[PDB]
Amino acid sequence: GPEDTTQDDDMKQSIVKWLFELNAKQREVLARRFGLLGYEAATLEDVGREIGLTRERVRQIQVEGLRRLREILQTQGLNIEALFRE
Repeated sequence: GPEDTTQDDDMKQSIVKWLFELNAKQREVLARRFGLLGYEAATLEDVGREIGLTRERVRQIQVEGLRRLREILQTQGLNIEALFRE
């Protein structure tokens, strides 16, 4: 239907809109820890280095994001659980 209309691991594309909502971090942090949107799923250390930030930044910003991230998805009939549903 809306922005997403591809509810898979590709649903990360709708989370790409989350970048224009809260910041680019919430876009990249999920994708980098899950390996979505052509990103590479790595450890907190590896993913942190990839963006030039601390391990916490990728992990924990993602972790806190998981709560808010539902808001944009639920309004579109999308589920955040699909991002980690591998």
